[PDB]
Amino acid sequence: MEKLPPGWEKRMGSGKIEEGKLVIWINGDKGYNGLAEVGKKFEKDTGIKVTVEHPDKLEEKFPQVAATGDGPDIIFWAHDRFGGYAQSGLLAEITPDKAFQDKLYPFTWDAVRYNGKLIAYPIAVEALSLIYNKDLLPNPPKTWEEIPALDKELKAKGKSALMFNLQEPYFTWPLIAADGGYAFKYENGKYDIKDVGVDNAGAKAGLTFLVDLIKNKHMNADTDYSIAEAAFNKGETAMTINGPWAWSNIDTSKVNYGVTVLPTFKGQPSKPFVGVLSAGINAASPNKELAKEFLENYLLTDEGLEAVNKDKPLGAVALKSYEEELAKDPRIAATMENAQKGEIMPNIPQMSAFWYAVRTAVINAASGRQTVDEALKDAQ
Ligand SMILES: OC[C@H]1O[C@H](O[C@H]2[C@H](O)[C@@H](O)[C@@H](O)O[C@@H]2CO)[C@H](O)[C@@H](O)[C@@H]1O
Repeated sequence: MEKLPPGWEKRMGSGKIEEGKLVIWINGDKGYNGLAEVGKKFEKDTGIKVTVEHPDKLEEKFPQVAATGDGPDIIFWAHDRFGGYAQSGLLAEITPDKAFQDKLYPFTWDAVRYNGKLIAYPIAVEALSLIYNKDLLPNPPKTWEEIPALDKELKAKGKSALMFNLQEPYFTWPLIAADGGYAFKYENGKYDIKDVGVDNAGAKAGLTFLVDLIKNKHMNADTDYSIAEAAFNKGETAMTINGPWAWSNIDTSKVNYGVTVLPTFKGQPSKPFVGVLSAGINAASPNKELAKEFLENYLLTDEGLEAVNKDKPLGAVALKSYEEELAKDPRIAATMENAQKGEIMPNIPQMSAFWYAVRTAVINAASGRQTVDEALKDAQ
């Protein structure tokens, strides 16, 4: 027998993030190449190489991988996941000086506050819009209710009315919330985790309309991000539902498209969840100063955001100076019109489970594995 030797816990350990460089995680639907260009700028000014990666399921991996040799110095995701990360102590506190704070809309900072700390930098405000083919559909529908009839008409030309991703609850949430579905009730400065609205009559009606759309063969339960994107970008479906990031690929397809208000349901506006794309610094990073310099002086500038935006559009950006130029874009006006009708996502730790529950519920209802009532009861 011997005592455990020095550094044993490091031999049995998961490693350490490398000092002297920057590793960034951002989702694969975002402008990671443009972000790498920013990285390149940072490198030639500082010598510090910036590596940008878009792993799959990064928002799920981060809490297991954060404090390991594979953890990134900087993580990008919509602000909803960050409260969970903060509670898990995964996030370094963010300390921008006053002059820097003033450069971003104050309400974007609020989106990245958890328990009276700033736990990330806000980048851009995101929301879904109805994206339509102006040649197939010069006047897109104002109501969800008229979509089945519109589909039948388009099927006579070997076309369809609507395809969008049915594997992520994010995309059908605007329908679910329209007549009163909600995640967590907000009452007096606080989210009440005991008051969940995925099971009420608004949610049910919304999800039922989706299920009927599928049953009546206006939509297919198996449609995902890729299938719906190809279909719209090839001119096979008249409308899709997506965010600003999706606009680059449509530009390339030379489909003649518009971005407009989502259709109403039961006379009520569709209420898409609003996400603020945010950048957090890893608590286990030994490069926190570099990360701060990168985010504040390279990314969050007119030149930095543009580089990313040109790769894949960001939405309404948190940086005032550059947003004034993006605000003129009709697609951004539409984006903001849809966001305004919806609601910002909660950032509470319970979001992650909420999302998984709602994801499961939609997939099961659409597949017929469960009725709407059974699925949403399970979720609640
Ligand atoms: O579907 C659940 C999912 O919704 C949101 O994810 C969005 C994200 O906000 C967008 O930036 C874009 O990448 O599409 C995603 C949906 O596929 C939540 O932010 C995410 O936490 C949640 O799991």
